[PDB]
Amino acid sequence: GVLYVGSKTKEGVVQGVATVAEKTKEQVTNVGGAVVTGVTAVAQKTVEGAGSIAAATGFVKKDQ
Amino acid sequence: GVLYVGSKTKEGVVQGVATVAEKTKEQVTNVGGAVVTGVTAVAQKTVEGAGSIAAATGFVKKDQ
Amino acid sequence: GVLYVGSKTKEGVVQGVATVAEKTKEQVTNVGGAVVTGVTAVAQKTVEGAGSIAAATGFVKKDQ
Amino acid sequence: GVLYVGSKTKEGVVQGVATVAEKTKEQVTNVGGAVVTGVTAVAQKTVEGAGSIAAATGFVKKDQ
Amino acid sequence: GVLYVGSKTKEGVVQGVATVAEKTKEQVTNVGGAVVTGVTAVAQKTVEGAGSIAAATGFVKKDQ
Repeated sequence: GVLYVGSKTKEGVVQGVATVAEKTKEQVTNVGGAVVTGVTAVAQKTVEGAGSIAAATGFVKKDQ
Repeated sequence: GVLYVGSKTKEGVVQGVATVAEKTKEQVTNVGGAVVTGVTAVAQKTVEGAGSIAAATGFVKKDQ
Repeated sequence: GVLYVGSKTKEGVVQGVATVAEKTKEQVTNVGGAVVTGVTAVAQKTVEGAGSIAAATGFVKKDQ
Repeated sequence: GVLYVGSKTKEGVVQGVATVAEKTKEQVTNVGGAVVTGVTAVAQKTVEGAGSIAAATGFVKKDQ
Repeated sequence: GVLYVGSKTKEGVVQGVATVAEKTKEQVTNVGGAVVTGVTAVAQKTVEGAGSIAAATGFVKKDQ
């Protein structure tokens, strides 16, 4: 039982992200891997689950 | 039981993302991998599931 | 049981994304992989499922 | 039982991130690994699950 | 039982992060590892789970 009366609520939010990126001559060599060089904003209220993965950035998974 | 009376609620939201990117001469060489160099905004309220993956950016999965 | 009376709610939304990208001479060489260099906005309310994948960007999956 | 009467609450939020990055000549060589050199904002209200992973950035998992 | 009457509460939030980074000639060589050189903001209200990992940055896990 959850009751909101005349309230304001922010749950799991990204409000404001501002990025200025100036880059000259980048080179990326990736063999069998993961490379992230950008801007990533992830907002989630509820994630439920055994062994679950939520908000993974630059992730290499090789479970045996 | 969930009841909202005269309320304002933001749940799982990305509001404002502003990016300026100036790049001269990038080269990307990727063999059997994942490379992310952009802008990614992901907003999700509810994700449910065993072994579930939600909001994966630049992800290499090779489970055996 | 979910009841909204005179309320305002935002659930799983991306509101505003603004990107300026100036790029001279990019070259992308990709062999058997995934490369993402754009702008990606994903908004989802509810995703349910075992082993489910939601909002995957730049994802290489080779499970055996 | 959770009741909010005339209240303002922020739960699991990233409000404001501002980054200025000037980079000349970066080169990234990655073999079977994970490299993250960007801007990552992750906001989540509730994550529940055995062995769960939430908000992983630059993560290499090779469990046997 | 949790009751908020006319209150203001911030729980699990990152408010303001400002970074200026000027870098000339960085090179990153990573073999079977994890390297993080960016800006990472993670805000989470509640994470529950045995053996759970939340807010891992630059993490190598090879449990046997």
